Amino acid sequence: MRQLLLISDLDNTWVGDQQALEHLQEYLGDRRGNFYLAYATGRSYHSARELQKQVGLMEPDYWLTAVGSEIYHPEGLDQHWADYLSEHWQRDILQAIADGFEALKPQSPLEQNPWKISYHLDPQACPTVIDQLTEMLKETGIPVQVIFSSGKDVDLLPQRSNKGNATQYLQQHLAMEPSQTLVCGDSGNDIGLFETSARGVIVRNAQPELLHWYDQWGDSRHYRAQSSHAGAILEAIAHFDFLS
Ligand SMILES: O=P(O)(O)OC[C@H]1O[C@@](CO)(O[C@H]2O[C@H](CO)[C@@H](O)[C@H](O)[C@H]2O)[C@@H](O)[C@@H]1O
Repeated sequence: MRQLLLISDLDNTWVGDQQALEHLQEYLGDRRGNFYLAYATGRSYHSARELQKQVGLMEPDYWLTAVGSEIYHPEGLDQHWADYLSEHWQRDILQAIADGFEALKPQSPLEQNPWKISYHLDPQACPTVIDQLTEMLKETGIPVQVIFSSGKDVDLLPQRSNKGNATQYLQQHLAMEPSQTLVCGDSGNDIGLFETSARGVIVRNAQPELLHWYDQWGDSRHYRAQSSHAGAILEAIAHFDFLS
């Protein structure tokens, strides 16, 4: 029932520029009840609360963590979303396949969960191996989705997960219109947000994969901010004339 559903990425988007994070949160603090806020990050919920303590993030209404593999309500984890993502998912098999790749190194255990298998790509490896990985996984019949960001982070999630779907799920839950939604991002794990029908803002300092994506799929609901980090978010709000 609010006029805006603000969905932002953390690293290099909401966070990265303190002065901006501060004047963004200062502005949004004078009309806190006019929007719902959701952080969409690739970080675990624990690693996310940590960030909030370091940079002083403002308390969001929802936390779309681990690339949307987990959604945290004020009350707590969403078990319907979990069951939704658990359906047809075969973590063991997918991992067996992913591990078979030399160019891939498993990320620390604390970066994994029932619906998120992550690795790091060798700096000297050939990025096309990701496309080989994607295809090899796809052909298993298991609804899997490969996410590549920052040229090194590789995430294997269910087709039904990822920041964009997590966002769509939330939209329906809150009964919010795409026209009333704004997504903010900078990397490849943000692509799913822009695949959404919501309004979007790509921070100036965006990563190459996102900018590359934009060139090919960017539409009219996609705004390329002139500013970087939090500044992009304030700019996009003025652009789409949100919070009128
Ligand atoms: O998703 P962001 O909020 O934009 O954070 C990106 C940043 O997070 C780090 C820090 O741990 O890694 C997280 O995100 C990647 C990509 O989704 C995952 O593969 C990784 O497991 C997760 O911890 C960092 O690598 C990213 O730049």
